Amino acid sequence: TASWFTALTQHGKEDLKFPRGQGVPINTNSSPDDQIGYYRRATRRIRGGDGKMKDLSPRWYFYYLGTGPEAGLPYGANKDGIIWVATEGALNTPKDHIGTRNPANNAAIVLQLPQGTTLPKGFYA
Ligand SMILES: O=c1ccn([C@@H]2O[C@H](COP(=O)(O)O)[C@@H](O)[C@H]2O)c(=O)[nH]1
Repeated sequence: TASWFTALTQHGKEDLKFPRGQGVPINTNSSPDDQIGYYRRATRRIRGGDGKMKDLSPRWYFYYLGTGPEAGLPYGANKDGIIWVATEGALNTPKDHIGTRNPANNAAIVLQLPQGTTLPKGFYA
């Protein structure tokens, strides 16, 4: 199981965060009640060439509230690597009817944000 969407990549040194009311990827199969979730940070490192580990740019993946690797965390719960996003008017209920993605059945939806959304500096898709 995986995120329904492709990642955001962090080039700066701050964690992801969105203005209140923006941040949820567009998904034409979801309703206005579903527009709420969290982004989870994913780290990666490689043997850097000098024999030492090299940290790569963190990526951040979105999961609907109540799904994914932190399916049990309630909205706004404070956990390192977890940041919360919601469209105004989204219901605060688990989205188990959307679930997570099986890569052996569906590729990721290309991540895109609703118009007028400001990504923090150093974050790109
Ligand atoms: O936190 C993560 C890491 C990978 N993925 C995606 O899951 C898929 C499989 O990743 P994996 O081979 O590293 O398990 C691939 O499409 C990744 O981009 C997530 O959805 N969330």
